[PDB]
Amino acid sequence: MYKATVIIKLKKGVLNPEGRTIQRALNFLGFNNVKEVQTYKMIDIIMEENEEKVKEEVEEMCKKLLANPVIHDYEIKVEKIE
Amino acid sequence: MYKATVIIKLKKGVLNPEGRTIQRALNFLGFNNVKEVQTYKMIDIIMEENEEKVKEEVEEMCKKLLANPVIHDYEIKVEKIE
Amino acid sequence: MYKATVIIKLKKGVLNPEGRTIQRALNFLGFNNVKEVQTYKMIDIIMEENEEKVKEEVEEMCKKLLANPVIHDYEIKVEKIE
Amino acid sequence: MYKATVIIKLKKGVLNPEGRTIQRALNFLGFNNVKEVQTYKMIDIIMEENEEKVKEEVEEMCKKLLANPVIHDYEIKVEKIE
Repeated sequence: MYKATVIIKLKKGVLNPEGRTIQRALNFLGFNNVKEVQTYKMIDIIMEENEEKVKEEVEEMCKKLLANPVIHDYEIKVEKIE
Repeated sequence: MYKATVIIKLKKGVLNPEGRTIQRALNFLGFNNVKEVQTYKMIDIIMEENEEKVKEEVEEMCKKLLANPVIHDYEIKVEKIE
Repeated sequence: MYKATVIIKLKKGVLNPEGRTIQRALNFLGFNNVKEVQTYKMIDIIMEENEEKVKEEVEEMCKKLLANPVIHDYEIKVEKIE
Repeated sequence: MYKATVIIKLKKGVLNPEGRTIQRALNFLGFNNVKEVQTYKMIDIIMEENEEKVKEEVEEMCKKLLANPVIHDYEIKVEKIE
């Protein structure tokens, strides 16, 4: 049993309305300390060889479903459940 | 300068349509190894005393904007940018 | 061929951090005319009897996947593609 | 008082992982009638001249906050609350 962690974000360089909105709404409420906000989708996949082979598999999941390379960047962390 | 990381999820015990959907769509495509999926929103707040005081501040941001305790659970990690 | 439209929102009475955030960020930028914001997920399902029977089917999709009654309210519109 | 409705979607031609996922998870559960799914974010803005002038204003909100033209397409409907 392994836990794969998939972080998905917008391509580097693409402005993110969600981040910008959170920032401004935060400053609006008084938190002027907040200088910048960014958001991501975190996807935890719990699945059944070894971590490198798992990473390969989720890599495929991303490639053909989870993320769109044109607008998305993503990264995968695989930890064995012990 | 500090980087506060806010993870927001649904209350423990509430079924999440997104997780369930991802799982089934994943099994549907062949990845029968995938046994369970869960999703979270990750919010990175870059802001300007010390980490415990920062955590207190984002704690407030959550309390009055970022998350709704009725339907949300959340956790905060604060790292000093060095 | 029919187009089913599924609108999903938070239960009536549950505060929505997204709506609140958008509002404040909007006022923050100058749009003080904006008095209130609300957000929804719109899901267009294109599928293959008649509209009432389709509505029944998507009703089931919602019931067992698309939405969680505990935290979600939803409504379904079915139009025949002509 | 007017209700502006903002529909935001991915640019025409960009594959949407959410839509694809919903479709497959739906077929996976038996709903083979479902042939295609698409998703959108609906944003209802309740605000305070006349509908054409309101549309202009939300147009600006979109242009500078709500949506990113590079990855987003959007449309605005303005109805006077009567």
